[PDB]
Amino acid sequence: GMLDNAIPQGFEDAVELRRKNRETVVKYMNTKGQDRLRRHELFVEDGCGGLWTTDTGSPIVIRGKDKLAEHAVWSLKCFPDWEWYNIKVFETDDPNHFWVECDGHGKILFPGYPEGYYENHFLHSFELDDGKIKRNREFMNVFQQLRALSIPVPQIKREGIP
Amino acid sequence: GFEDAVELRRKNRETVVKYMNTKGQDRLRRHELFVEDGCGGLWTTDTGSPIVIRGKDKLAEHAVWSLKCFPDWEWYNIKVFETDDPNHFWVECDGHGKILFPGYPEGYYENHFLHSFELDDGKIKRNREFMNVFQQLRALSIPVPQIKREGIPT
Repeated sequence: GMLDNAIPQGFEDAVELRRKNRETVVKYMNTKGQDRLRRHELFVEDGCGGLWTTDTGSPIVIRGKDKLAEHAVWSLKCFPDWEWYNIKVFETDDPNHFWVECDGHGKILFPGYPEGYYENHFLHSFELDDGKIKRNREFMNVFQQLRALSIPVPQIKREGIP
Repeated sequence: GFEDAVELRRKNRETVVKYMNTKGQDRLRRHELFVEDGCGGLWTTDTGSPIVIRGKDKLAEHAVWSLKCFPDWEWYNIKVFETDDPNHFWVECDGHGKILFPGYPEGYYENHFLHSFELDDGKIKRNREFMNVFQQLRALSIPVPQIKREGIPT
């Protein structure tokens, strides 16, 4: 609240590692367009990433820099103009773990589905090792993607909810 | 001073932990952790508009509905993240229990959650839940669409 205006933000441990790690997270979140083809360079060699909120229940994980590089090509194909916005970066008490809350939007071109426009809200988890990403996990609202793919959305009635 | 950040963060963390540990009939009093103007609800919904439960009164009344529809609900595998803001926390966890929604067969519901908490001097201003909506469809015996991601490298 208003009496907290002068309370210092951030953490006093591992400050150089925190700065380094944060710089990488920010760099990742700011990566758009053609720079997406080199985003894998922010990762450790056996780093991984992917989608943690899926239709199967299991994460869809892309493993290792080579596969991350290949995935960037698929990503630029299916989300050609994708951009994150309303980005908020959270440091945590772990200097190697960050969370990012944001929105993201762009054209969606998945083969077998009609072209759409895709809008979603995201939480991103980043785990790092000395300035490089070990793992990035995306969490989003799966019905926003169904919409953008023109897949009918199942509706849940919550009868009696206040 | 950082000592003020530290005490605030510690007090807030205790309230977040108390919330996450609240189960059974204590769910009826979980609203006591909030400011009067406190809010809660679900930010990953079928409409894309959050289900917002505003005010301590409405939070108390929602708890009754919650205990009816999710009678044995427990959070587990709870991972609490402090942030650079002493008043903001994230919690990653799992959650599970029976689901009893009118109009659907009784089911078993498991899901993976992110919780956002914003606090003021040890009291919760806002909780926001984020989860995998498909898991709730599965629990309610609603068929889940399969999204084909042709050519995805993994």
